[PDB]
Amino acid sequence: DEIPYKAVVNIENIVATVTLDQTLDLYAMERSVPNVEYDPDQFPGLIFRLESPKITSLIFKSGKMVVTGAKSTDELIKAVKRIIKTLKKYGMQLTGKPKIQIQNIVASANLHVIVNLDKAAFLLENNMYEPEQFPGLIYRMDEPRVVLLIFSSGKMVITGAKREDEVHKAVKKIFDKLVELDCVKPVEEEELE
Amino acid sequence: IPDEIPYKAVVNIENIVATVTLDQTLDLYAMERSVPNVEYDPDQFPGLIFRLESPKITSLIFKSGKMVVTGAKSTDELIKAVKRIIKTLKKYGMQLTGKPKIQIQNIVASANLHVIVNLDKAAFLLENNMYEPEQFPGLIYRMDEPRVVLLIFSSGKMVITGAKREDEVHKAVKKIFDKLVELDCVKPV
Repeated sequence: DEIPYKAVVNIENIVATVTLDQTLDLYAMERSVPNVEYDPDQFPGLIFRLESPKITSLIFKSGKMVVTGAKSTDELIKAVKRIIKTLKKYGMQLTGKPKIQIQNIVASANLHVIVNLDKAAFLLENNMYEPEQFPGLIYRMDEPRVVLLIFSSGKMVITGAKREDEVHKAVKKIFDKLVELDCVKPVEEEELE
Repeated sequence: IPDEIPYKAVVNIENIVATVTLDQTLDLYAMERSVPNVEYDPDQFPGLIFRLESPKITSLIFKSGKMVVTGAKSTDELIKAVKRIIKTLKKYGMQLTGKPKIQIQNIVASANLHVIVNLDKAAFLLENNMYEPEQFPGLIYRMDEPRVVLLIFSSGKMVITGAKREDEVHKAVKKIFDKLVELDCVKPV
């Protein structure tokens, strides 16, 4: 019988960059914007936190802003607009539309099958499976360019992708390779009698 | 005036995975019957499993003559293991052409940086990394030169995988350590 694809992908976090194309005086911004933090002796950027959704924005003197916490593109965009609106309400001006670039997407997946890591470790290429050091199998994938953490339970962590379709491509790819190498057991399905 | 933070990391090789090319196709069914205490069940795994004790070494032998040897924690260890394995393969009938070449496929190492690492700060100052504690407690760094993956914990403990030479392992550790110091992300214990 053929093992059906039942993997479920969940985006855990997106890290993106927003260029405000202008130099910024963070001391001035900290004083102007309420409840933000700026201590250059501890961290070079001004820390702007948004609540529900939980989002953190790190603002650098170069005008580069790093936004972390969003779990979807829509969420990311709303957060950026929310952040920009505030910075505006308290003083900064924008010459043009800031561009948003995704730097990394961290996602999790559930393959819904048990993975034989001991077996996969010697039939897959480019990986680490040293259970006494890390409980999962680490696979450095080239296309797409991501790193995978794969656990015997079928749970996985995918990092390195900049687009959601790359995340999904990597999951289906390792799943298909694991099935091909006969390294998975679909325990959620009934068994041969 | 800040004290200098000298390099004090200690690296330890945890495992080496290597391949040994016996130059010949092999009948694993025959090898399993001839060599005592080995395992071959092609319905479960394509290679014959040959395990050594003291030190614990596992050798996977495929029909192509390719042999994967795992378990050794040093180059010397690796060599002694390969000689022992080939030795008994011969003691039981395998005719060995010439000198089999040995190729390191991966080295897994650990290191103690001996400094406390601020993962939250390094996460946003370094590139190529993941730090999502809910998914994995350490920071994962994909390095290009050498081509290795680093797992870094706030305690200073590290895991290094992907290298094929011991000097690459040391280079990687020194490199990330120097980067962390430059970004002011480490503190003395």
